[PDB]
Amino acid sequence: ALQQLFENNVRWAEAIKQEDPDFFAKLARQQTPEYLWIGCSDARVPANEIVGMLPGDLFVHRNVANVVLHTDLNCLSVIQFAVDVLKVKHILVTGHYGCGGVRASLHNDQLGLIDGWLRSIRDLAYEYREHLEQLPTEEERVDRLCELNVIQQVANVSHTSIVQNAWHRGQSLSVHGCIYGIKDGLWKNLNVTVSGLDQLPPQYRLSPL
Ligand SMILES: [Zn+2]
Repeated sequence: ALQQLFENNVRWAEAIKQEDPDFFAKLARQQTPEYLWIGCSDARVPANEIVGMLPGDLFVHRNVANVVLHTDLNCLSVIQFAVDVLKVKHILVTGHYGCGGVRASLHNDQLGLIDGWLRSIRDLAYEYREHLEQLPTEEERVDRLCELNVIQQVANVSHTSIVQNAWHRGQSLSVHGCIYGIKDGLWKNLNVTVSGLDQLPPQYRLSPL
């Protein structure tokens, strides 16, 4: 049954209205998150819990292996709503270790539709085949590719005209790359933060409108 979920919900909401009966009412007036989370759909990586954010704090996109594609209006519309409408100050690209999307990209079984989705990670494992082939176990190749994927997705978000036009018009906006350990609960900074146009290769830079 979905009983427990409905029951959990009633208990969660009633509890919050005790420490603050205005909590939901105030928040309903306006959404003002300062962060957009782009992360994996993996059930072990819930965004809000991992960084102790409350409702209202964190705009969230989650997809298989936290992939950001320049022709995907799904993820791009979340980015654009976050950047243009909500004016978030930070995009947290969070991948994670032991990612199944990443792992499947490293191997050769067909999983169907997702095979196409994960293509860009497959391209990544090929671009870095020399590197990954000098690591021992699969677990290490997978985990390393997880990191490589995060760094790539950071670059991808930063290269969007959405983000660049934010910069051109003087909005403060940083794109961070982090990685969560499903083994230890730890959200780690990969230190690849991009916060302005000067950090983009000339070939990806777009002129202002
Ligand atoms: Zn994953």
